[PDB]
Amino acid sequence: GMAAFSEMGVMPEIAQAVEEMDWLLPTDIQAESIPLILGGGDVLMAAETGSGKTGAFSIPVIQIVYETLKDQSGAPKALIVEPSRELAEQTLNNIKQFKKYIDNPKLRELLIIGGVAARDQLSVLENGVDIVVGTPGRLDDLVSTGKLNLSQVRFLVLDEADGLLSQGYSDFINRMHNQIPQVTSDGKRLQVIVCSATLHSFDVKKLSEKIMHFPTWVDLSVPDTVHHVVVPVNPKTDRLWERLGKSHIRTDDVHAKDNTRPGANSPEMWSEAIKILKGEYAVRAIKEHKMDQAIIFCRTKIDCDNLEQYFIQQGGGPDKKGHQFSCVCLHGDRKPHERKQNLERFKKGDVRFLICTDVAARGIDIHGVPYVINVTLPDEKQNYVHRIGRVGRAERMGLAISLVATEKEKVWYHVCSSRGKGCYNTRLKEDGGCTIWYNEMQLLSEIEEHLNCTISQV
Ligand SMILES: Nc1ncnc2c1ncn2[C@@H]1O[C@H](COP(=O)(O)OP(=O)(O)O)[C@@H](O)[C@H]1O
Ligand SMILES: [Mg+2]
Ligand SMILES: [Zn+2]
Repeated sequence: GMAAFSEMGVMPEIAQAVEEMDWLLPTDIQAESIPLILGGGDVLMAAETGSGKTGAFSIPVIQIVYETLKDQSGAPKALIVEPSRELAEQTLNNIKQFKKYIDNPKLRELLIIGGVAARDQLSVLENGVDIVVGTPGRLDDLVSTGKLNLSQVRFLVLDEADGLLSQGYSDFINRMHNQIPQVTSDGKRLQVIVCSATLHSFDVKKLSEKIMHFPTWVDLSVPDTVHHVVVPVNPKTDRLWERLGKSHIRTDDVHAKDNTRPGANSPEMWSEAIKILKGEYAVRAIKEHKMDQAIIFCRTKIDCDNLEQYFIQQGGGPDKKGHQFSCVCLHGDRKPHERKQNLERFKKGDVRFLICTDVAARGIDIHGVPYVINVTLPDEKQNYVHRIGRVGRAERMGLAISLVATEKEKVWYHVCSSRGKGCYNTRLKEDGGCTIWYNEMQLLSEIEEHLNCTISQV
C-alpha cells in the first residue's frame, strides 16, 4: 500500500494519493528510479511501454517542486515534455492526483498543447505556475515569443525521447537545455530525466551525452557508463601491411614456414596481414586518443610479450615511467612475484598500459579505467562483458576499442603435453597440430547477439 512508496522516501501525503489511484506497489522501474530521482542525480529510464516510467517521475516531481517552494516567483520549477496531446493529458492527470494532499503551499500545474487558446494558457502563465506539461510545438512557440519563463526550472524531463528525436525535436531539446541555467539560485544543479521505450538507441545515447550530467541508467548487462567500438581490421581494404616489409610488430610466427609475401593470395597471407595491422592499429589508437591509462587484452602470453616489445620500439616499455607507450605484462610465463609488482606499478600510474590475458585478469581486480583495447576478441562471449566491465568511473565515461579482423586468422591453440614450451607444430588441431582457424567476425556476432544489439564501427 502507501507504505511501499513512503519506504522509498516519498512524502506520505503523496504516497496516500498514489494508493488512492490504485497504484498499490511500485513497478520494478519505479522501485529503482524514484530513490535516484529523489537523490537529485540525472536519470535515464530505458524500458518497454507500460513498465511505469512516466509514473516514476510523476510521483517524485511533486515532492521536489514542493521542497523548493518550502525553502524559498511565478516561474515554473519543473518542465515535462511529451510527444502527444494524449501523453501530455495522462501525464497531467497523474500530477493533478498525486499533488491532491499537499497544502502550505498548494502547487499550480498547467497543460500547454495545440488546440486550446493561448489566452487560456497565458492567463494561467502571467499569474503563477510551478509545474508545466506540454508538447514541443507550443512549448517552442510560447518560449520563443518571450511568454514561457525557464530561468528557475530545476527539473527537466524529456518523456518518450526516442519518439521526440525521431519526431525531429532534437534542435528544440538542445535550445531548452542551453536556456535553462545549469545551476539554480539554491546553488543546486539542474536535474534532467530522459525516458525511452528503446534501449541501446544511438540517438538517445548522444542526447544523454549532450544534455545529462553522469546520468544513472535504469533497465528492467552493458554498464552504459561505457562507450565501446569495433575497428574492423580488413587487410583487403587497408594495404598498409604490404608497405612496411619488416618495420612491423613481431607476429606469433604461426606463418614462419608460410609464404605471406604479397602475391601469395592465400588465407595464410591474409592472416599474417591481420597480425601485422593489429600492431599498427594498436599504436595509432593509443596515439589518437592520447590514452593516460588502459588495460590491453591479448589472446596469448606471447601476444602480450610481442606487443610490449613493439611498445618498446615506440619509446615505451616497462622502463620508460610515464611515456605514451609505458607498459607492463601480466600472464602465466611471468613469475608470480613480478606480476604483483607489475600490477602495483600500473595502479601507481608508473606505466600507462597493463597488457594481460583473460586468464591473468581473473586474478586482477581493477575498475574505473578510461580505456580498454581488445587486440583479439575472447573465445567465450561472456568475457567481453567482464573485459568492458573494467572501464568507466561514474565521473568519466570509459571506452573499449576492439580490433576485429574481417578474415579468418590462423592462431596457436596447443594440445601438446609441453603446454606451449618448445612446440611449433603449425598443423591444425584436426590434423594433429597446435593451431586453429579463428573467426573473429563470428565471435563479434555471438557477442552482439548476447547483448541483443549492435556495436558502433570505425
Ligand atoms: N505502481 C503502479 N501500480 C499500478 N498501475 C500502475 C502503476 N504505475 C503505473 N501504473 C499504470 O500502468 C500504466 C503504465 O504506466 P506509465 O507510467 O504510463 O508507464 P510507461 O511510462 O512506462 O509507459 C498506466 O496506465 C499507469 O497508470
Ligand atoms: Mg509514458
Ligand atoms: Zn603445441
